[PDB]
Amino acid sequence: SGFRKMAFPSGKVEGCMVQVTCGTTTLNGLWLDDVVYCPRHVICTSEDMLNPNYEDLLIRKSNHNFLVQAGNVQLRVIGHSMQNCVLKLKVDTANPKTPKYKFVRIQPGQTFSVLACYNGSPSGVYQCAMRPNFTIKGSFLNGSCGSVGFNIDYDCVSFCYMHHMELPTGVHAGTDLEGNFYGPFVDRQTAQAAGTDTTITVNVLAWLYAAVINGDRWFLNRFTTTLNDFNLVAMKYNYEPLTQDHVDILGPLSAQTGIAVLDMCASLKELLQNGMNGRTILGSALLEDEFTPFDVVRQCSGVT
Amino acid sequence: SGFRKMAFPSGKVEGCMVQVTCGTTTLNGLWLDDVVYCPRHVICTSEDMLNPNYEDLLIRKSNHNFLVQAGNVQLRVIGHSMQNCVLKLKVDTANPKTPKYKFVRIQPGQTFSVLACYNGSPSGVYQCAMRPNFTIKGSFLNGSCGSVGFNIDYDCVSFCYMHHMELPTGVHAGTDLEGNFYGPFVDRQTAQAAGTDTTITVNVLAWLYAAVINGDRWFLNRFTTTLNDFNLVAMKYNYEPLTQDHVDILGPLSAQTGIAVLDMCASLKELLQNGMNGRTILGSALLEDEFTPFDVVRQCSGVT
Ligand SMILES: O=C(c1cc(=O)[nH]c2ccccc12)N1CCN(c2ccccc2)CC1
Ligand SMILES: O=C(c1cc(=O)[nH]c2ccccc12)N1CCN(c2ccccc2)CC1
Repeated sequence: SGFRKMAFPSGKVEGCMVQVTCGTTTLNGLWLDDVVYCPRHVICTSEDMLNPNYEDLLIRKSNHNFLVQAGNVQLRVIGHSMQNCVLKLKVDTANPKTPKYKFVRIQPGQTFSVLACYNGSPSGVYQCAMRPNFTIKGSFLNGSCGSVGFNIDYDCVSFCYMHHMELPTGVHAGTDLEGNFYGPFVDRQTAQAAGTDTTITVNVLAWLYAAVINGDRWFLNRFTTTLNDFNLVAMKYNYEPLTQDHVDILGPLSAQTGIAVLDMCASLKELLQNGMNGRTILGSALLEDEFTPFDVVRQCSGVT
Repeated sequence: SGFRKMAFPSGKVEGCMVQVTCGTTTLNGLWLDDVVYCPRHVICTSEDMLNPNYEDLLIRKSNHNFLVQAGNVQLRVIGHSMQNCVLKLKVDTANPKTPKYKFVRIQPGQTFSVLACYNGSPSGVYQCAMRPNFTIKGSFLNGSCGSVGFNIDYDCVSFCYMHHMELPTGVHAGTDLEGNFYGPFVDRQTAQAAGTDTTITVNVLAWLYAAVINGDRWFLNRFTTTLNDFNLVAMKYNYEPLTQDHVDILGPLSAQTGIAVLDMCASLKELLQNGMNGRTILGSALLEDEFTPFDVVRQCSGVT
């Protein structure tokens, strides 16, 4: 019992964090095999950050201008290439601590752990959701760039995110491990509009299921609804519309609790229309949307 | 920018998690050097859990009856002793992954990370506070016993907690690494009263300071208060009384923001008396008390 915002154990990922220095700028890198991945803005100066020509900038750079250090051992860089918004620095040594790994592009509404790093060292790990507008509500300071997001399936690490920037609005933007940004973001120190953000309805419902499993049942009511009626309420409250796929992904939680998904939707509809009324669900005075049905099932079943 | 419930990176602690089996019962253990620590209730059966004579129970047990496995290698047990509510099983092999470590007894109001484990494997890591009533609001299922709580100072792991039980009320109780329970709890399947719990006032104030640092300033007001007046309000709202020590621990955050601690107390007094009024502070619709002034400073300065 008990429901916490749980991150994945970060060990396999800590063994991949390195420090990448280029000129005066320093950020973090991911060392997997004989390649170190990092944001390409490591080759920038605080004059060209407004609009940098990364092609012309990387041309001024040689392998020896890229210092890669893992803990205390300096790594020898033998190659450099730009792939979208990331640099891949070939090192003459494979990482002995390289776990089984995949480079995946997650969807909005999906969750992952972030291992926040400064100078190649881990400072902390937290659980995040990729907001529908492709931003993350992280905790990142100067030097945090290159920090990665990931998930762990048994022994496999699925690298899904690499941190590149903080928007002036306080939210975080970054790329997948191929350098393609999530959202309309580009790597320039320019004001960038993060789209309108909605609430991940399927996650809010999964977290309602986690609350029923863990004893909080005040929100459960004598009503049911339809997908179309519930979506009228969801649209007014800036909530993502619920599809039949979402109802199918909620199947296991509905079976485990005996509460049909549309009955749960009706409880959420009254939580949206009437509020929490000063009450709490799983220690929270608001509707939590950063736990997918997979997270709720894994945490309420102890998958290692 | 951004403020998250951040746990410590769990790597050094994952390298210490083992599986301890004794009869039919299996739980987790902490392998540091040539000793594996685990809750003593591993020698119990579901008949004697009501009131077990652990001395008579451990007498029926031999070294070979204690199976210790780390990943896939079976460890050879050469000694067994009971220290309060934990067993120390001497193994003929030291843990190669033993980090620099201390066994510390934390105070209520202090925070730590929990690496939740099942069968010696890590499933997730989360940030906790030791409630003033010595319980923790964790997330633990069957097999989670032996999961440890810790903090990390550079490379040193301070083991502060070991999980033993869940109270019927949903909260978690356990011991320090010496087997002494935090609180009035004993290791029996009996209904145990967790004392009345209060809110950690000094942490709520530190989290108000974290909110000012990260841009949320709606709660700041044109008032100041006295320690004695603020404590009248704190007592009514089941909040821990604020001492001069708490005002001194809040010194650094007060200096970093230019808001005197008693001015911050006055804002908290109006948050307690008038509520949040449907607003949020750091994405939360309630007053967060699981971040100490040390956590807020470390997260708002990036200490690795
Ligand atoms: O170090 C940071 C950074 C990241 C963060 O998430 N939060 C911060 C908060 C305060 C101060 C800095 C940060 N950079 C690095 C320069 N930067 C940048 C430069 C060129 C092209 C694209 C981005 C913006 C992001
Ligand atoms: O495995 C658990 C357990 C721990 C937990 O935190 N949450 C649970 C939720 C559901 C089912 C079990 C648990 N035990 C192990 C037996 N147990 C026990 C037995 C003898 C003496 C002291 C304690 C109580 C705690």
